[PDB]
Amino acid sequence: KRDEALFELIALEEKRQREGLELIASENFVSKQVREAVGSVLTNKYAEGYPGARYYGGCEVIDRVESLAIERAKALFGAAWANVQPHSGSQANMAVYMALMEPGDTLMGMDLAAGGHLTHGSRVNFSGKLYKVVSYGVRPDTELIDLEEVRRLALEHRPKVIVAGASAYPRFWDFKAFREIADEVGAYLVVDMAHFAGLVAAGLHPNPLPYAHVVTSTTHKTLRGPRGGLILSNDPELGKRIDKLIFPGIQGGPLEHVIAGKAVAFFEALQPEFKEYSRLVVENAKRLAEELARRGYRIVTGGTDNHLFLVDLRPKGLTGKEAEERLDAVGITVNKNAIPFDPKPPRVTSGIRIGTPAITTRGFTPEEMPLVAELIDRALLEGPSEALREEVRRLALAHPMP
Amino acid sequence: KRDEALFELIALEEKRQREGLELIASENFVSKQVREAVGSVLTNKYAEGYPGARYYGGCEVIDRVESLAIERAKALFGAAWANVQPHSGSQANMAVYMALMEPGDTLMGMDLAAGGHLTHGSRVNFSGKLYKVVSYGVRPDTELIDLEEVRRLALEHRPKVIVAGASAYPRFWDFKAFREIADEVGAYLVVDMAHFAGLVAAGLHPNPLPYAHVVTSTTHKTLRGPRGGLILSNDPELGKRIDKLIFPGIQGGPLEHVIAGKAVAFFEALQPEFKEYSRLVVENAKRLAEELARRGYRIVTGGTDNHLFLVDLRPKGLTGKEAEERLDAVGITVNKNAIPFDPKPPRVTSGIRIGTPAITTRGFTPEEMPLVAELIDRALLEGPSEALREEVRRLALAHPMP
Repeated sequence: KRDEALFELIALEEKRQREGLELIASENFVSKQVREAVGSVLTNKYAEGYPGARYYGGCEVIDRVESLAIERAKALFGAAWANVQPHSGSQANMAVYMALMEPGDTLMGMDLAAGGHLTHGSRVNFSGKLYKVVSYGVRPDTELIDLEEVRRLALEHRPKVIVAGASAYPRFWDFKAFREIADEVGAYLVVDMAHFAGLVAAGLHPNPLPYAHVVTSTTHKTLRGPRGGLILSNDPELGKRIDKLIFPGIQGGPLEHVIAGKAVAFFEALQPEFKEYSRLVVENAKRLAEELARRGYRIVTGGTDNHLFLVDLRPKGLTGKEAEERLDAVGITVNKNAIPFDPKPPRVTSGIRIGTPAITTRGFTPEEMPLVAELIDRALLEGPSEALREEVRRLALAHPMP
Repeated sequence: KRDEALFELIALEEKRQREGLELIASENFVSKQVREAVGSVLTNKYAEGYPGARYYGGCEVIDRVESLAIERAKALFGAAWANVQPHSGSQANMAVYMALMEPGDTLMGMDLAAGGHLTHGSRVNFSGKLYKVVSYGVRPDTELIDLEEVRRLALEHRPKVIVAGASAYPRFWDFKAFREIADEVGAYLVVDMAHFAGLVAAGLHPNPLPYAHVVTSTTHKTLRGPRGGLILSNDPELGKRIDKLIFPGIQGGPLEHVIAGKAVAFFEALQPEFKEYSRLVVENAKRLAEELARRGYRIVTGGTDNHLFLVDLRPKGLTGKEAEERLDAVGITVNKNAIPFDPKPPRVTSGIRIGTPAITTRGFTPEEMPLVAELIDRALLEGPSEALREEVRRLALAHPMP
C-alpha cells in the first residue's frame, strides 16, 4: 500500500523549491545522482567500524564505497587523512572536541552574535555546556576580525582549542595567522570550513589544511553534497585518535547510503564544471550585494569575498524577523541574522543573511542580479502582494532545478 | 557526468544482498517507498527548530512532514510525545542522557558482554566517558537477568538513570519491575527498545511506554524503517526538555528526507500486514532455534521470546569466530556473540547470534526453517564448499527482496 499522503507532501515541497527564490546561504540543490546514491540499498547494511576493520562480515563492497569517499576527499582537499562517517557537521565538531579536550577545558570560538556557529561555544549547545568558552568578535568600525584581539584573548585565557570558521562571516580568514596564535599558547587550531568548503575545493578560498591541526566540514552547503559531516587532517596520527571518537565514541552504525552520496559529491567537485559553478557563486554574491547597496542598503563589511553577505536593516526600520516574513510572503527565502553589535535579541535580530549557492545551481547569472535586487527591495518597501509573488514565481520557473 | 565507479559498486552491493542469507539480528530490508522518501529533495532544506518554531523561512511543507511523522509515531506506540529528529539510535540516547544527567552522575545499564549496547555504559563510548557506570548482567544458572541483583546494585550505587533494553537479549523484559526499582532509588528509567521496537508496534512484545520515563529507539532493525533514531514518552513536560537537548543541544539541521522516510515506515507499521510480518518474524526465530537444537546445538535460555536467539556452539567444539568465518564463506552472515560467562575471550567467544527479521522480509516462512538449519549445520561441520555456496545462492534468489 503506497503512502499517498506523504508523497503528496513531497510533491508540494518540490513545487515550493521550484517556484521560489532560495537565498538562504547554507542551502543548495543536490544532483539527481547524489539523490540516487542516498536512496540506495546501502542503508540496509550495518557497517560499524572502518574499512577492513568492521565488526560484522559482508562489508566487502561497503568497504570499497567508504574507501572511495575517503580517498576522493583526500584528493579534493589535499589531506593526508579523512573520516567520512559523521552524520552531520555538528557530530564532526563534537568528535573533534572530545578527542582533543576534557570537560572543563577552555574552547575559543567566534561569538554567535559576530557570526559564529552554535557549536563554536553557545551555552545552549554541548560546546558551551561541557567546556569553558571564550569568544572573539569583530571590530565595531571595519566589522572585520581583529587578529590582535584574538591573540590577546588567547594569551590571557590559554584555550586548549581555538576554532576558526563561522556560519555568517563574509570575508576571507587568515589561517596562517590563526595557527601562529595557536602555537603561541600551545592550542590546537580547528577550522570549521562547512560554509566555504566548496570554495576551498574550487581554489577560490584559502585552504586551511596546511595550517589547521584538524578541519571539519559539512558535505552539504557550498560543496553541494548530501546532508552529512566530514573531518580532515594533515596528521594521520591525530586522525587515528579522532576515528576512535567517531566510533565507538559518539556514533554507532554509519549511514553508508549517505557516504555513497558523499563519494558522488566529491566526484562532482573534482570536475572542471564545479570550478566554473563556484566562480559564478562568488560573482553572483558580489554583484547582488552591490546592486542592493546601490538601492541604499548597508552591507556589513561593505561587500563579501565569498558566497554570502549580511544586510544591516537598522536604517530602514525593519527587524530581521520582519524582513524575513515580508520576503517569505513573496517566495523569497532568507533568514534573519544578528549583525555585529546587534541592538536586538537573537529571536528578533536587526539584519538578514543572503547567499547565492542555491540560485547559482539553478543557472542564475550576474546579469540577473539587478532583477533579484529589485524584487527584494520592493518586498521590503511595499510589502507583499500577489503581483510581486507572481513576478518571483515567473523568474524562478524560468530556471531549471537539477 | 555520471559517477560510473561508484554506481558500479552499488550494483555489486545490490547483488550481494540478493544472493546471500542475512541472519544478523539487527538487519532488515526497507521498502522501495522508504527509499524513495529518503532519496527525495527534502535533503535540500535547512529546518533547524521544530514545527511551527523554525530558524529559517520556507518550512511550511517540511512542518507538515515532520508533524505527520510525530503524530504517526504517537498513534503507533501509544505515546504522548515524540521526537523524530535524532540522526541515529546513539544520538537518541545521548540527548536523553544529557537531558537527565550531569557529567559525573551514575548510569546503570546492561553489561556489553551480557548483551548491552555500546551506549549503555561502555568505557570506549561517550556513555562510559562522561558518566560513572554500574553494569548488570545475567545469572550463570538461569542465563536470565536477575531482578534481585539489579535491585541490590541500584540500592548500593544510587544511579541517576537505569537503562533497560539490550542488543542481544532473547527474552521479554519486566518493565514494571524495572520501574519499581527505579522509583525506590529515585532514578529515571530509560528503555532502549531499538532491537524489539517493531515487535512492540505489532503488539507482540510488552510495551515500555507506561513504565519508562523515556523510551529511545532506532527506526531501522525490527521496525524496518530508514536508518535513524526516535524518542518517545508519556510525559510531554519531560519531552520538552529532551527536545531542547536534540536541538540546539547536540544536533544542528535535521535530516528531513530521512524524517519523511520515518513517516513512511510508521505508515507501513500501522497496516495490518505489519502485524502478520511481525508474527512470522517471531515464529521463524522460535522454529529455527528448535531446528538447530535438534541438530545438536544448545540455545541460550532454551529458546527465545523475540526475533533473535543465541547459539551455544560448545556441543560441537567450535568458537564463535570460526562459525562466523565458515558461514560467511558460503554467504550466510551471522555474528559471534559471548554466551553467559563464556570460557573464551571476547574476540573469540563460544556462540553466535542469529535473527530472523531480514529473511522474514524476503518471504521465508516457518516451514523453510528446517532447510536453513541444515545449511548452517553443514557449513559448520563440512566447512565451506563451492557446492554449498551455490545451494545458499539458489535459496536466496528464490526469495525476492522488496
